[PDB]
Amino acid sequence: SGEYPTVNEIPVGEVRLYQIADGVWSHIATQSFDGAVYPSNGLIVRDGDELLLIDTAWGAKNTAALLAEIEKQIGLPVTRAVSTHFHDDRVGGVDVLRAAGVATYASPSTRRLAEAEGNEIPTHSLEGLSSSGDAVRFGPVELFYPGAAHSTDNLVVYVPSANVLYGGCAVHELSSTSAGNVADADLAEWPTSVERIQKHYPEAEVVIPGHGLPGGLDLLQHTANVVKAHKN
Ligand SMILES: C[C@@H](c1cccc2c(-c3ccc(CS(C)(=O)=O)c(F)c3)c(C(=O)O)[nH]c12)N1C(=O)CN(CCCCN)C1=O
Ligand SMILES: [Zn+2]
Ligand SMILES: [Zn+2]
Repeated sequence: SGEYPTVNEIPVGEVRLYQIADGVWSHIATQSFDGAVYPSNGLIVRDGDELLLIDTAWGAKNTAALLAEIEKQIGLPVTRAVSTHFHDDRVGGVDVLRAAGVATYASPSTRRLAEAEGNEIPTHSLEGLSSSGDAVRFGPVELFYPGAAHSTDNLVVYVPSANVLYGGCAVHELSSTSAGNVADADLAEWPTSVERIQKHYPEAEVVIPGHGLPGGLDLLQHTANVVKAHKN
């Protein structure tokens, strides 16, 4: 009823949307992995009379439900999707998207990692993102490669019309004490990568993590802190 959705308020097998700004929504879904349940976020950005999707809803059925929720709530066609790293919470559902006619994109790094992992593989490669600090435009967003963090391939997404920074899994929510699933992380580089985000997007007004509640710029420093404490 207006609060940011959580696993306790999303019915089984469903997806919820949350309005972030004019023409900007997050999507929230839940999934189980290794016998625990987790929420995860993605982004939807209006692109004229079409939509740009950032990240799947973590699974084929969740991603089908995401498409249905978008049709119900927004009613504009999703024409393109970008996955911000190779893990299943970002690419699981790309096959659903592709069969629905959505053009799916990721960096070449992400596409290689997804293929090697046995995860679903976005169709189109996003060049111009291979060095830390690189940025490219993609419809109504800027894509930015901050360096290795949660994963070596993680991208961040900025919506300049609204000053919305979608950090993806390189950014944690404020209530976190721990640094999430670090299996593929670079804990030593992660703070440097966060510093690059802070320097590039100093006017961000909303910061959205890959999992959990959006907030402000504090999520960036908080993430650096939790990562350093984990490494320690
Ligand atoms: C699919 C993905 C994955 C699964 C389960 C949980 C998470 C989490 C995660 C987020 C927040 C918290 C709460 S908190 C801040 O308080 O800790 C948490 F507890 C875990 C993250 C994330 O941090 O973004 N991602 C996860 N994922 C990986 O990321 C690495 N991996 C292993 C490789 C599998 C290859 N097929 C995996 O399955
Ligand atoms: Zn991940
Ligand atoms: Zn994640």
